[PDB]
Amino acid sequence: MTMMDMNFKYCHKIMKKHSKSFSYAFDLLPEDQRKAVWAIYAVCRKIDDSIDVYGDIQFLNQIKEDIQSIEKYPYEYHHFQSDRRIMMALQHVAQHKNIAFQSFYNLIDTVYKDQHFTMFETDAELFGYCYGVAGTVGEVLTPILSDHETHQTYDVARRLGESLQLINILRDVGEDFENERIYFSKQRLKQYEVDIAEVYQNGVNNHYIDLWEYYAAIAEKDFRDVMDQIKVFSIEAQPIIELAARIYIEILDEVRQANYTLHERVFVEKRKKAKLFHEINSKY
Repeated sequence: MTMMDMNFKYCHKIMKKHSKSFSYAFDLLPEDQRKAVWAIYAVCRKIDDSIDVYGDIQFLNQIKEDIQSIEKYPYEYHHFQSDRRIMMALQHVAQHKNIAFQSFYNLIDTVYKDQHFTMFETDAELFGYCYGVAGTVGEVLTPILSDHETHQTYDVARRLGESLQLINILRDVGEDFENERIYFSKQRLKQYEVDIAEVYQNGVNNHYIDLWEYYAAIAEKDFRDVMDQIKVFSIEAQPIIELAARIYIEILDEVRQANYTLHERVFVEKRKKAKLFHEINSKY
């Protein structure tokens, strides 16, 4: 193992610890593409968890400076201020692939803002948030999962990312509430007459279910539109991205089967992930 393999192995460990679904699917990419995905992912993860290190933007400002050093001088040695293992790996990827740095900056700006969180007044603000924390991630992965990126490739990756975030929001309603976060928009909560604290306390009901299903239908429609444009991606990545998306979509059925419970995190068993892989690998 060289020092660089060690950096990537660490990025892998962070990815697999935070998301078994994404690890499951993306670890199936050819070696050079999955290593790049591990590093990009670990960077995004570090950004998402930065504020809780001291309870300051300290660590986040450092990650940002680190990324900026890479963008400005990709072939210079840098003494990284945040997580060296991860930044050495991202710099390594950046020397071989085109990275959309502005997308990492958008993600960083979204996390900064999240320190002064206030509920979304409208669905447009919620979707803006989905772009920021996850559409951005699809953007940064785009050059890795495609032969020749076009605006379409980014469009699709972005849409997929936003759909997956909406699916996460839908799986995590109860846990997010405990952390004082509600992502459904005030517009929509009022329309459907839903009060999340009331539901967390008294259980689901038809209003809540209807509102939850209104968002799930948005996620599902966006998923199919992405599936119909799966070809923008390289041949080896197509089936992997399909598995990633299916494994994540399945979370919706899991939530339903648990009666939209707001008191536990549902999941797609590892055995079901292998079943979906069987299905997908059958058409590829």
